[PDB]
Amino acid sequence: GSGSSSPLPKVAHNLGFYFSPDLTQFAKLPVELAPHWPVVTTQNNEKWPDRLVASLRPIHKYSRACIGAGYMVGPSVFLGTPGVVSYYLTKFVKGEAQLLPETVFSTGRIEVDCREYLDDREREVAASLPHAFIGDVKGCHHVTSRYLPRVLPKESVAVVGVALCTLTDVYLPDLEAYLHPETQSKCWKMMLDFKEVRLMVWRDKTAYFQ
Amino acid sequence: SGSSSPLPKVAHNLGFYFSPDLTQFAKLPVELAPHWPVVTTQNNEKWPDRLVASLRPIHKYSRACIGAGYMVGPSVFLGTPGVVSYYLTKFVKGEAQLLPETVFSTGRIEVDCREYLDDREREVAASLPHAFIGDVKGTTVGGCHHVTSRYLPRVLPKESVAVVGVSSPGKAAAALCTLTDVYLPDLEAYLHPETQSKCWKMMLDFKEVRLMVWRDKTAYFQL
Ligand SMILES: [Cl-]
Repeated sequence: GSGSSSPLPKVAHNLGFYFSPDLTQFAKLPVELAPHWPVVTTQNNEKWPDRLVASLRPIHKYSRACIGAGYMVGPSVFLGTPGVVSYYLTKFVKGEAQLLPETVFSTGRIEVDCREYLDDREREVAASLPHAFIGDVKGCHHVTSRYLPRVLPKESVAVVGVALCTLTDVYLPDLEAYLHPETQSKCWKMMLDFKEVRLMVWRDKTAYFQ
Repeated sequence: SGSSSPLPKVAHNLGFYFSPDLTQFAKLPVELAPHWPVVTTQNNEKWPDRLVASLRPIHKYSRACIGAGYMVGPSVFLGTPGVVSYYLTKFVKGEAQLLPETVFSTGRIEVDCREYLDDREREVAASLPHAFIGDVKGTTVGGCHHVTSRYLPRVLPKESVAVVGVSSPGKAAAALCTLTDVYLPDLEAYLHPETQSKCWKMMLDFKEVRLMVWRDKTAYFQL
């Protein structure tokens, strides 16, 4: 085939997949060894009983649509498009597909140094929550933060979903429900790129990942 | 009987507290009504800032308040889904204003009626049991966000969005949780988001609120 969209490495790493016979963003594995080790791949090869398959279309009932996720096609990073499936993930363990958990996704903006809003809806959420992810601590920045300098030394930045700061590019409308407190200050447990993270939201709508 | 009138909170949310005639509001001398915003059932042109409650429309900008709790004299009555409880017409500086769209509280909090208004509401409650019925996980009670929910205390604040502690005696608690008595089918259109969570902006009793929905899990209002 011509190739498929595929996860940013963090997504597969957080699911416990590090090697690939075919995907350049992961550690190379000889294809001869893929039958005997878990691999992330775009080839739904039944000879590889432990595999995380990324595909353009579903391949099984348990295929997970990864919507608005950053992704890669060959060497190139693409930004998530809100409401559009970036890729499907199907996890096989000993030949059997497994139900994957729900999660929100990083958008790929960090990887390509994009500081722009994905759409007007995101812009409006930011405007309504001016103390969410702008380095306020009682720091954590969204890629769209008004206080992020143009030149960030990458070496010293901690990425949320895995320091100088912590950095996130989550589509803000996926977090909006969390960012207005029901009653009190709250520390949410949530899944981002299949990794458990903590989102701290103070009564004054100051918010950051821990 | 006579003219139905809003629950106090509806008028308060529009900036009206004084009334020359309505007992549920702060009494104002009629001679001062030309100088204060007044909620009233009298469409008196001498009171240029006034919120007129009427049984029938009085202007093109009269807003039908459908299914809202209401008062006639000192008695509070439940709203009936799909039936107009009263009309509201807001005048600022003598000119009728367009009122925005809103959902309405049903009067259940004020009379302490904790029953479903009909089978349709019961059914909506059952479609999101965490949100509207409530449940217990360990020492934590989740999702008691309606006047019909479990684990509620005996005194509920008379508010559009009430804040309350909830208890499963000897088992679980939650210190603060928001609660309304809105007719749950009014929210149906907001309860099936494509996304795993969504924040809707809307009005409840003319107060700007947000409805947070988590797909197939929970929903609650926030001020
Ligand atoms: Cl909840």
